[PDB]
Amino acid sequence: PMEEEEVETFAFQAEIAQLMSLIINTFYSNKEIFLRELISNSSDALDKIRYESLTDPSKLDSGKELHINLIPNKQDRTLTIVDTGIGMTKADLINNLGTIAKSGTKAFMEALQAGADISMIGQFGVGFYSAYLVAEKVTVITKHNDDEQYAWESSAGGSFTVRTDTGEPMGRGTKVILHLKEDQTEYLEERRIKEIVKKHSQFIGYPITLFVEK
Ligand SMILES: C[C@@H]1C[C@H]2O[C@@H]2/C=C\C=C\C(=O)Cc2c(Cl)c(O)cc(O)c2C(=O)O1
Repeated sequence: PMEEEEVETFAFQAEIAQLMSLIINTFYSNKEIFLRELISNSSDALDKIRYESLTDPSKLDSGKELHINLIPNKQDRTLTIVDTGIGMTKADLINNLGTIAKSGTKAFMEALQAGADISMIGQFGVGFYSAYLVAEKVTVITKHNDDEQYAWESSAGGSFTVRTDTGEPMGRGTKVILHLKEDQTEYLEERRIKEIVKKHSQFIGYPITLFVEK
């Protein structure tokens, strides 16, 4: 028999949609910083579970290992960044990834148009959206101790979907799946990934592991 699944489609907040259009429809050099930004977000999420767990070690019942895995797949043309940080409840997810104005959007767009390097994006708290420098679609899978596992996705166009996830369960954390644009396949190459992690993400305080396909 036919199966059913519930999907929730949301509109990006207006300024977030404009920031996405700017990122997507305009050339920036130095696109490589997308990875620094996502690793930074993972490192922060790992910090939040680590410190919470000091007071309450049962918060690590869903996994003690606090790390980041990078998983390129040339067949799928995806680069996946997995963390075991605090994760997001559904409400956290819709709050952090698009429905709520972010304090730094306006300010960041005026800087970028004014000629700022895209590299400045992390400082304005909208670093996630640098994913769209290199990805035509982003999927974000998340699991928080207080909620079920959810899948977020967007190909921009002003909207994103949320659903309960029917893929692999994770114990806790967030997985960002970048569906790369056809001209951005260098970010699936192990040499390039290592180069950019060395250059931008050296002082991250959790182990990071690159899985190379043989
Ligand atoms: C909300 C939680 C915890 C916050 O500390 C992280 C800081 C910024 C995160 C912003 C996001 O939008 C969600 C997020 C992204 Cl994008 C990511 O790439 C990796 C992650 O682990 C999280 C996450 O789960 O973030």
